[PDB]
Amino acid sequence: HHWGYGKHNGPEHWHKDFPIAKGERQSPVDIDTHTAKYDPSLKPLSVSYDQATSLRILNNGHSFQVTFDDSQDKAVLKGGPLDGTYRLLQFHFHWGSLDGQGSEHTVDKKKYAAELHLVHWNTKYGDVGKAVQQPDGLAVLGIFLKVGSAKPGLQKVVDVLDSIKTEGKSADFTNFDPRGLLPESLDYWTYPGSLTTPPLAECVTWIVLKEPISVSSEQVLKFRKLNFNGEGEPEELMVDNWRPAQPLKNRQIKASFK
Ligand SMILES: CC(=O)[C@H]1CC[C@H]2[C@@H]3CC[C@@H]4C[C@H](OS(N)(=O)=O)CC[C@]4(C)[C@H]3CC[C@]12C
Ligand SMILES: [Zn+2]
Repeated sequence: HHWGYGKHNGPEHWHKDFPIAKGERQSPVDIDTHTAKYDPSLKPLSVSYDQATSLRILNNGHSFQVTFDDSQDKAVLKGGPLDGTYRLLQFHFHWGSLDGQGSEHTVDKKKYAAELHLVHWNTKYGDVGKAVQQPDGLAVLGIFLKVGSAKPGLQKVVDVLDSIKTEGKSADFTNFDPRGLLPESLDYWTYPGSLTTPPLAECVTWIVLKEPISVSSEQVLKFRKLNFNGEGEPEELMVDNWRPAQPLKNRQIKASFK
């Protein structure tokens, strides 16, 4: 029906409502590290998050998201494979029922426990609705999560998830600094792809960082207590909200590093 991640509405059904699901530049993909070409012409990623203004945290029935003020150039991505300036709209995660799955991208078929997406849109298109209709409209910065040591910068997020358990719930989430979610290295892979949920628009320049962040078992367990369902409905844990790897087709994954 309305799409989700279950047996009857999950990724293998999405093509019926969104035929671009079987398109030529779908995401995510497996990153085959030995086949990705080092591109010495790729520039360092420019991440400018000092003036970020977070606004709200929301359970959208498919993930939770932290939304930012994107009405000015306060939190922007540029350089790397990008032409121009991309404003941060929101970040969200994909995660598993257990630590051995949850990421959308894979690395030599390895699945991480979770994947963080920082979603940015190209200011030349003026708004994100316009940007998703363009092949260079969005840049999504993808960061893998493994389970081990706690990520201190994630704790303010984990501590409010009890307040947005079910679909539709939101809360004030001001003064959150997304720099606390970044790994040391900005070494990346890049390829042209898509949104990984409906409507699966082929509008994304993917930038996937090589270095995962570590989060604790206690932090990821709080993700797994969220609910896909709305408040009065049968409880269906929000887990395994990831789309599997899609055919690479006529695409090259480029590495910023040797
Ligand atoms: C159709 C439309 O209006 C677009 C504009 C911004 C898009 C959203 C941007 C933020 C994330 C990106 C996300 O893609 S991902 N997982 O590759 O980062 C798909 C869901 C969602 C909510 C997107 C859904 C479709 C949206 C609402
Ligand atoms: Zn995502």
